[PDB]
Amino acid sequence: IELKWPNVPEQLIKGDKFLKWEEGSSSFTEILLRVDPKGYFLYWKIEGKEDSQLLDLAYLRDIRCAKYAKPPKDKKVKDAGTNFGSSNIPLQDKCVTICHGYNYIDLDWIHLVAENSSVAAKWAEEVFSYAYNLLSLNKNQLGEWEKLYFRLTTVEMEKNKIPVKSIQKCLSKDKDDRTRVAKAIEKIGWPSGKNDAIEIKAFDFDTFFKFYLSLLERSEIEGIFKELSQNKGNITTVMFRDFLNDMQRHPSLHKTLFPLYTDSQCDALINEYESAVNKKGKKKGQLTKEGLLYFLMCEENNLTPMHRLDLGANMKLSLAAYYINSSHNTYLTGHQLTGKSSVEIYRQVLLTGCRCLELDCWDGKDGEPIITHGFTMCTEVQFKDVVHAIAECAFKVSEYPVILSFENHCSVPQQKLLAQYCHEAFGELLLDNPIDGHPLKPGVPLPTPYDLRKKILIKNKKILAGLTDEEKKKIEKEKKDAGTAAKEAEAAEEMSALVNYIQPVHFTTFEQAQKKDRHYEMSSMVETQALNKLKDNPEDFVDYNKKQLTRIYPKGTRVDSSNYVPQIYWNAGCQLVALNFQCFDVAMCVNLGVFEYNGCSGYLLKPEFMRKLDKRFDPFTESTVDGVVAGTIEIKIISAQFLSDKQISSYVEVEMYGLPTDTVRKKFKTKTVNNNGMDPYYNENAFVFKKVVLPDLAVVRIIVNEDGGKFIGHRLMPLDGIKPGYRHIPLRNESNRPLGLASVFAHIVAKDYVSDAYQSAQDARAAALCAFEDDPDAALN
Ligand SMILES: [Ca+2]
Repeated sequence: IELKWPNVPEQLIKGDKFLKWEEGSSSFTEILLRVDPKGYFLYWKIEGKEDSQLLDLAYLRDIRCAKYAKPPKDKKVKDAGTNFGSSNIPLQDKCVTICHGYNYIDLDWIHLVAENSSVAAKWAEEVFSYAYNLLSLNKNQLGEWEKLYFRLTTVEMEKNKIPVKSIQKCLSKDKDDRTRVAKAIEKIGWPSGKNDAIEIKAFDFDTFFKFYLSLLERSEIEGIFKELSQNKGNITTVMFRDFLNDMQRHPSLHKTLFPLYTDSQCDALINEYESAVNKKGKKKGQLTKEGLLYFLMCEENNLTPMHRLDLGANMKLSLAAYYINSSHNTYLTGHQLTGKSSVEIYRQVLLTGCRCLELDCWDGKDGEPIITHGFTMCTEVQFKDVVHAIAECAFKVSEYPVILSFENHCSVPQQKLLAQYCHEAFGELLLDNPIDGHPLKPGVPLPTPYDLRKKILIKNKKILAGLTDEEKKKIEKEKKDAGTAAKEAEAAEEMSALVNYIQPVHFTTFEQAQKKDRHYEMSSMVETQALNKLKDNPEDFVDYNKKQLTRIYPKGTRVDSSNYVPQIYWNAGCQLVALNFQCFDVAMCVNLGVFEYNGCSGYLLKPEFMRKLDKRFDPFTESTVDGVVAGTIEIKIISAQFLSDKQISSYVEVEMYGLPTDTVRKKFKTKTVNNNGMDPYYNENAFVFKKVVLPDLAVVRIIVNEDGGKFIGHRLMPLDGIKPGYRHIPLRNESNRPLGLASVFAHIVAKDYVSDAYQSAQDARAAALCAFEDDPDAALN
């Protein structure tokens, strides 16, 4: 597993000097910029003053330097920066721009100037790597608690002392919950007062964990401990092995690829855990209550299967074998018709890992091409600027190929500039000719993502009478739902010559595509088109997608930039299922959580039975698929930790997305706990997903909400490689960045299913598609 934890060099911990300025301002400030040893926060002291400002790197979006940073325009700021550090180097080259945001749409900015270009570059490289470090982004609750510990030990610390009010501000805003913190501190034996500070020397992380035990009443652990220990007192080495090997492990998981824990191994771990927790009383091969609870919070119990999280999938199959992360009308930050168009958005969407972007290209009124949603009140941006942005961020987070979907409406003259600008901005990254071994001829499979790393492919145009009347009308409806994409400019040679493996063609019939046998010909279908084909011949659609690429996009009537649940189209094997990244609904939340895995590359390999040429498959099946083994899943939502700093009322919800017959929404919801943002104890009877026809396509999602139905957090767990047992589940926001301490504690059952044992073809299928709606019972009408 090639993933590593952050490694912050002494230079950054000790810190470097910068000047900080703000846009639309005459003045500035010199600061000492710093990172904590674990690499979780940027922090600096605003001079001769109280405290330290902080940026939580979990929400850092990008840090940039040199040519990609924003230099100051105000005269007297410019002056400062030139004479700051070394006067040799041009100001541009000392500049560092940081953008952050709890979500990637509403951003905040930080502008800085360093002493030379190396410092700039170093912070730029280092900080980024910390923010996008996957292990840090998937750390278990003990990790987040440590994160808090490091905040208090570096940022909040004043003269080697940790103020109590800082410990309070971090954990609560409510008065009673703050007094809970007070009393908890007192139990430990620390100073308890509003105005006290704890000496650093007394403030070790192990006692800071006893603080956790004192603060929260994790009553769950009593019964868990009694289950495993029974009347035998403490959990022996042998008991704990069986616990790890039976309950905490999937019965299907391959014994030799994933070897069982051993007596000797468990001994080592019990020792680690009892050292953190017991010290004075630790015994060789004996695990106490607090030892066990520690484990359940520690990295070894992390729900994330590192093997699936790492970039470990086979990258060496045809492109058509992959689910590819896709964006629709990338340029829009908001509403479809009144919304703003952005250059920045292209950066952000790429930085999430997204691989397929869209560029609606329109003729600009001064000779220079623009991007916008044509004939609407949306704003316009410059095409030249957009492609330079694309090139900048195309391969920061993923080495694997980007596909640019072009809606071309330009004049022949302006199209020559599109082409030229692509060459200018992309230089060597632009794939303007096929590669060896994959000529554009019939029978030849597409290249592999591995073959096409650090390349950018262009999807532009290159240079059915006889129907029934209801078909004609169904087609007219498709065409208008296509919006502006329905009619495009004809291709100019200078543009057509850049297209190769991704040639969009006007899809006709399925039999047509396999007779032509042209793996490089693809089809971009508006959702209305897709649903038609999907309902008519679903199996044929699955087979089509084994060799060729299907892109799917939102119908025009979704003016709010609403999204469909992508599992509808992934079920058919559609690779480029494009979404509106500016809208954080269920669909988008699901998308971002799914594409985290596989080193967050934007690529996920389809399940095997979907790539096998000879095998027929019906995504609308309700009985089991031959070869593929069905499963049962049981989720028992027990409690939550640190949902909020205020005393909220919350409930938890659990949904599943995948095949129609496996998709469940608005069915499972816990009792509501009132007035407790800290340790609400739901204790809900398990939620059973009895028959999961096809787990490899299925994901499960835990959602936590405030009483009024306001979003608090969520977590996504694909069934392919899910870990059962008691697990801590740290919640994430909608952009799939962590909330931090906010977590859920659940018991998971994952195993193989074992049993005891009209309507029109497409009416039945259309009915199945309601499972995906936000209101499955009512939408079924
Ligand atoms: Ca469009």
